[PDB]
Amino acid sequence: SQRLTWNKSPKSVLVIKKMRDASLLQPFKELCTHLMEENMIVYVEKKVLEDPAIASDESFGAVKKKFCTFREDYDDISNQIDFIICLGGDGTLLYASSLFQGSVPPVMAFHLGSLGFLTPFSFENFQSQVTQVIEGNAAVVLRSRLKVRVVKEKQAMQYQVLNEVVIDRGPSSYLSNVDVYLDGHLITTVQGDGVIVSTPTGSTAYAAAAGASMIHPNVPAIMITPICPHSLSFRPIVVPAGVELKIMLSPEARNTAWVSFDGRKRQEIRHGDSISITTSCYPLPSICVRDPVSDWFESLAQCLHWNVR
Amino acid sequence: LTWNKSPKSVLVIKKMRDASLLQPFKELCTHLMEENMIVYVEKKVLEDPAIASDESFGAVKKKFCTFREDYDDISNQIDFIICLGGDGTLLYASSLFQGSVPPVMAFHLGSLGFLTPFSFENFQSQVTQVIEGNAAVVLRSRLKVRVVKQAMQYQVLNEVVIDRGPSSYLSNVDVYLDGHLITTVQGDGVIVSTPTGSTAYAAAAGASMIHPNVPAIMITPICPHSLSFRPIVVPAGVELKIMLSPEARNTAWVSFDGRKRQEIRHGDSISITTSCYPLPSICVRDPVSDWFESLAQCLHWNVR
Amino acid sequence: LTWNKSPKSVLVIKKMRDASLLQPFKELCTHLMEENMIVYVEKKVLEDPAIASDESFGAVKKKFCTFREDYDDISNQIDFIICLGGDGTLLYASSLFQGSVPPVMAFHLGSLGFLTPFSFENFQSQVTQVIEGNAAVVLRSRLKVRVVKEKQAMQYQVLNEVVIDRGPSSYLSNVDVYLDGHLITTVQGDGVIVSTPTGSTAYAAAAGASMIHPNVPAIMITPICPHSLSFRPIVVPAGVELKIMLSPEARNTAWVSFDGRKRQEIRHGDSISITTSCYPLPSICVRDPVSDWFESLAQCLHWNVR
Amino acid sequence: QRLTWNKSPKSVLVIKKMRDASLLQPFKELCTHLMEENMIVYVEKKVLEDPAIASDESFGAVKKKFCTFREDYDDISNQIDFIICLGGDGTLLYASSLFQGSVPPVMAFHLGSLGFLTPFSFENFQSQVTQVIEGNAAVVLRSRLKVRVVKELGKQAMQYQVLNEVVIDRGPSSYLSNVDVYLDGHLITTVQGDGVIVSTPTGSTAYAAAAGASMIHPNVPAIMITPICPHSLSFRPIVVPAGVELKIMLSPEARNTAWVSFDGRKRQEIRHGDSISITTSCYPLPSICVRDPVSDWFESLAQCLHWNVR
Repeated sequence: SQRLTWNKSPKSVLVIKKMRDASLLQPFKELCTHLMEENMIVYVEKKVLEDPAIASDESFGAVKKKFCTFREDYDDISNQIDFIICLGGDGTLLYASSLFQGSVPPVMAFHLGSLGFLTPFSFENFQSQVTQVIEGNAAVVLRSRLKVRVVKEKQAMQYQVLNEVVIDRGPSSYLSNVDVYLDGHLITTVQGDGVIVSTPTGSTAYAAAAGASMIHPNVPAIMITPICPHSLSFRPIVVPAGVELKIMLSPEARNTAWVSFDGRKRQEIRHGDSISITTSCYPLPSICVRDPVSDWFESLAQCLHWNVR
Repeated sequence: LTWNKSPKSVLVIKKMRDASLLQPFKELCTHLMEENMIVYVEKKVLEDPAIASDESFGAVKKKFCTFREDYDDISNQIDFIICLGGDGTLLYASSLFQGSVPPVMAFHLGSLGFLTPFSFENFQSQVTQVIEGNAAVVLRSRLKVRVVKQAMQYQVLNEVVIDRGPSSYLSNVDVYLDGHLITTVQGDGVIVSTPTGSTAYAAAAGASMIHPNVPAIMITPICPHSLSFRPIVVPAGVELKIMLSPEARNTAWVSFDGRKRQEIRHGDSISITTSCYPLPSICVRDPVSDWFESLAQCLHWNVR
Repeated sequence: LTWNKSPKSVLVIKKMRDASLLQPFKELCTHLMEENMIVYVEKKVLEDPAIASDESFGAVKKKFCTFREDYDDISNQIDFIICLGGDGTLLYASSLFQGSVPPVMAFHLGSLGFLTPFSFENFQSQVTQVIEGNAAVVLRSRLKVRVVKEKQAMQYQVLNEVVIDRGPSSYLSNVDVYLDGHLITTVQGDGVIVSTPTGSTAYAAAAGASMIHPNVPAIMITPICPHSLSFRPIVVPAGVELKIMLSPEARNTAWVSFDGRKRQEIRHGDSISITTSCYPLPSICVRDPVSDWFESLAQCLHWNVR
Repeated sequence: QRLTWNKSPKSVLVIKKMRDASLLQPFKELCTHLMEENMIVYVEKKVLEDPAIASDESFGAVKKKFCTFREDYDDISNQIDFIICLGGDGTLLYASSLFQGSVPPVMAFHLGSLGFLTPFSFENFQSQVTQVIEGNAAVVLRSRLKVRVVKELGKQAMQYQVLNEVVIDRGPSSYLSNVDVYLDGHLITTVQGDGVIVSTPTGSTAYAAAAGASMIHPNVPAIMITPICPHSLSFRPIVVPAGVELKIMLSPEARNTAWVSFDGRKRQEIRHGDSISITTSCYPLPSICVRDPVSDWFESLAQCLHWNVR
């Protein structure tokens, strides 16, 4: 229930859209046509700036020539972007979260096909909504993110995920057998298809398919959900956000495991490797249409079919 | 997290009408009155035909300042509470204190339970350690429930359950969250629980185990008519309002912690929030380890 | 499977309470009379003031043969049952016939329902087809339940399920379940449900049971809010004989309901013996058992709908 | 159902996993007892080829008195009359895979965990074997699934008979799977998610149990369909009559292939145009039980699976 307050009037907006999608080509230009008409800097990923349809078109004008390239080189500074506009499904928002590994500017996501969960706004009558979110204030949800450190026995890698982290099997057929520690204490041993460590944002994601309870994104917590546990008594856990999970292979594990962050960058976990999961200090602010509760329940009713008569 | 020092004031709560608790209680009192403590007991406790008739314990029973639930002076005059028995005793102790709750140190004599982490064996050392003020504390949040039909206010530790009660023919109940109709429950009923109640009755309805340090409120349907009514978790700061559906024919029944079951008819509403007076429960070693040990031993969670 | 030889007499059942069923009932009775059929009705609907107080019916109302519940053994008296209303009407019809049940065709006026496949629109063609023996039937198995007190016995027959719970009392139930004299388990919690595959989509579904096609010979045991996390609904062969009784350590009674009608108390020494009845209900399907069952799953309880 | 021998059994087959070492002594003791009981003992060629079984001076006589079990010609000539399995349920699955036709009665022994398909305990095995030789021992006719894969490249068709289940999943790739599931030519649904499991009642306590299915007694004639992590909250496991003919095939709008596994082996890819036909095999596996089908099933359910323990 936090209103979007600007210390200074926003002037630079980063626009992110799913590539290799013709249906998104026409709206995107229009959005930029409005943003240039509003006298604002527009940042576009150079990957799609070179697309033949985007470049070789009559829509060049003063928009394409003024498409400032996004600072994809290293990280530059996140203060160069005031807020982010996403076109497409929740995958676009996940990609935007992956792009910004530090402080994330407020994100205003638009949906063109299904409503989804991370895309509350609708592209119809987008001019009024954009003007309201720029001049006036809008409700935002500070969706927490998971900070993950993978240690190979010692190479270290760091990621930040928004939906979940899935530790499962890969090409192997034997059910995975891993050990989960919480604050240095061996909380449990997961035997079966795998385990999911998710944020409340990811509660309605793939974690929901495994039987986890739907959690409002304003609840500070971390969900542990087993994918097809071997035991009947394994019930999903909800633990405080301040804890530090550590997932390892059991000392008697015959084979390896595979870890995926938001469905991408799937990498193998062997003996001596560890996955440390905490709550990140850089949550993603997602701009809501009316209010967090109403938007969340509307998405539950539409994206899922939660409690339909 | 950690607890401060301990002055000389102890309230002892035990399950009434249970012979097996007679021997430990007095023994505990024998240790409490031994060094510096003042033992408070209920009026009914002194009315037991066996506690008072004990000639050996009669000398100790003289210094048995009776606990009267009169006003806030009782709360200010008690430093911490010792409970003997199952989780029902701790629920009773929570019901006694509708305001600020002194820290609760619960012992178990039979099953381990979730709210009774301590074991009565070698209790002297544990009590002395608690007196020294070196014990972990879990601030279990409680629900403030207002029933409007005349208004009544209740403090709930485990959960509130709305169901058919003595009647039958399951009805329709509308759930309002911050004034917005979010859903309509159809089935055996609904459970609005706190994280401490996650392992309670709410667990039997398919809810998820939630650590008591998570600020949240759980809504869990008891046998919902639809197949997609998955239990939900909402922020602690919200204000639930529960009313009978305007098209409902028969009434419903609401129970707080399994006691004081009362009927809800048309025009009656139930307002549920997060109480600002949480119950502090003393931990054996630490919140996480104690919670997982209780989860493994009581519910046999992930035993295989 | 299919069947033939269903001419002549037909029984009609509808919701006893007055509702919008009056006009469809009158139209159906008129059409059946026009087809030289014999229409049986229960004495309750004849005494209804709305049905009797109209000049439109006249001879049709005068030709309504009354249906004796148990005075006459209705073996060849009824060769066809037509139900109007929801699944409750079909449950009532099952309750009426404690022995062999004639084939039953059910029409729905509100929700589709699992037990009401036919639609009242264009009912003349459907009734003509079912008269000519050109429809497929599903033999829904039923439970034979005997309640033994402490000497008297009862002989209930159930189509959906039998539910054992805490009833009007508030204390949670602690009961014991035996199969063929061997103690299966102890149910602690809100209660237990013993259901037929027909009742799988009923109240048993709300307790987490699996949807079972009514052509599977089986008996489902499903716990209502079990105290243990590992209690999972089970399916046992139809030939077994369940026996449910209060545990000797129980401090309070339980309550048993048969399709939510006879909420009667079960005390110490009372037993409930459940078997698979040898008198199944021959429901009539529109197209075929599989397609009708999956259509009902899609419509009634929105299932795998995306 | 109880064992009824037209003639007194004389030839038995012993099956054990060729990777463990703790089974050598029980295998030797069982073979010596069977030879002493005037019985013919069959083993697979891999058992004879084992460097440890053959290199035993004490066991040399019975090793030379063995009789190798040819994989072929066993269906035409019903030489095997009684099967004994040593090890976990995987040994019984392997024994089922060996016999693609009529299966002789199977008496499974467990050496570690109790399991589900291994009813007997090796302690006092001599008395149990003597009782099962001629005495009326109750058996359970566990139904099996006949699964044929039609692969369009004039299309090669394979055929398998599974005991536990058949699992269609995303395989060693992809993120989600969309597979259309039919029944008697009528499209049931479109499984969209991690995958689907088509299982027998015997497999109800297998992998299918981990996916949320319901425990089914192996005497119930049925086929279970259980979704592995369905994308919809409303997908609930189905139980369909054993006489149906399931047809699973990739959706015409699918982009990536799927993978099918039969009892965790022979994991093969399913592409566009390929179909999987699943029916009841009509060649059930008779598993010999210790006391009684219901009692043994509930004992295994309580011990191995910790079902409703308080």
